[PDB]
Amino acid sequence: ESNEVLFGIASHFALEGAVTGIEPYGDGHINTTYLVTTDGPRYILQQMNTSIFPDTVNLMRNVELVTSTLKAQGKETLDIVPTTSGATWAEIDGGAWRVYKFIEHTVSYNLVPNPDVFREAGSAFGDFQNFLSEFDASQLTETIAHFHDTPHRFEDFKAALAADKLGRAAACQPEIDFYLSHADQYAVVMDGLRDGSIPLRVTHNDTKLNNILMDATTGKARAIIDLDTIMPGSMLFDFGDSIRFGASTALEDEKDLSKVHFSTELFRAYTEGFVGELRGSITAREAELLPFSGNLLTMECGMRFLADYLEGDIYFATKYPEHNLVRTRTQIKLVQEMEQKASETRAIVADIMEA
Ligand SMILES: Nc1ncnc2c1ncn2[C@@H]1O[C@H](COP(=O)(O)OP(=O)(O)NP(=O)(O)O)[C@@H](O)[C@H]1O
Ligand SMILES: CC(=O)N[C@@H]1[C@@H](O)[C@H](O)[C@@H](CO)O[C@@H]1O
Repeated sequence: ESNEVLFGIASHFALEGAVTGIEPYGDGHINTTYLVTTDGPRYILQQMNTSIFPDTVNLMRNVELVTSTLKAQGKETLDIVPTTSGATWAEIDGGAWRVYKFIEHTVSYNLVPNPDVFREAGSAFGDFQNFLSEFDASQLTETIAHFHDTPHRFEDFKAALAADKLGRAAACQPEIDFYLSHADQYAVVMDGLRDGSIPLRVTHNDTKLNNILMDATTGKARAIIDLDTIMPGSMLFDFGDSIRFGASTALEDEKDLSKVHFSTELFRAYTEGFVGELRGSITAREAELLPFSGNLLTMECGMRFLADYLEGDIYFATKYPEHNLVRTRTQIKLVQEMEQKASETRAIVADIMEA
């Protein structure tokens, strides 16, 4: 948006300083995020993506419930800055906008620099699972249906493939055939949720590493952000998605595949932190599926990148025409290595579950 438009939006909110700038900020793919600089405090301004989250009222109800529950336990979280009339968000000229306080003195990572950082991530999301267990499913309505319903995602992928709107399929047959060949593997968690062998839990559902802000001095997790997808699911969605993003030796959009590897050392570090917090609640069946949850969420995310490529990049923000194909390729490479290391990761979980 133009400066005039953005400064107008900012005037709707109860900011505590004169605005000096509003500039696009961050590595988010979904909403449109801006850093608001003032003569004092900083803020994050977001235009919510209503094509992805059409029910803005229900989304903000969830975010308000979660954050207010955290605040009422004295725990740092996203602090909604209300409109000047007290609302949690504003509809302005056909757009939905919200503001959060900028969480100060933090660092975050798109790539794990050392195992200790990833262990801390495990602890943070493991702790968040315990926190979320205080809610029953009925209090937090789904903001996106079938969100980690991988067979449903696969139906969407197949439709995108058959349509082949842009004629992009010709150049990515190996990637396409990887997802088609693994069709048999996509239902394991959904089947377990449906038959009761996997507990339905309230989960975060987007547990990539850069959704944890860590303190710049202590290195400890300060807050979990990106709260839009909190809804019922399986623990395995949170665990798997964390491994997908954070157990890689490379960025999600690394162009050089020779740099992309699945690290069992990082897998171990995360699992130590995560299971360390959840040892009391994790069932036998959940533990059995911990390694495969990595494969599953990486395949789901990968297929979603490739479907989006085939559809002309309507879902995820991209920086260049082939960006989503570059992204799907890293996810495939990762899964190829998770398959190769399946015995090793099984052993890691068993070791941790005992000691
Ligand atoms: N309250 C905050 N304080 C400081 N930084 C923030 C805050 N909220 C968001 N950010 C930063 O802005 C980035 C994008 O925000 P986020 O809410 O993850 O965007 P999104 O597009 O809605 N979802 P995603 O594509 O999953 O990252 C984050 O990675 C952080 O760097
Ligand atoms: C609401 C939504 O679709 N969020 C997605 C998440 O599912 C996906 O795993 C990630 C990939 O980087 O990007 C976004 O955060």
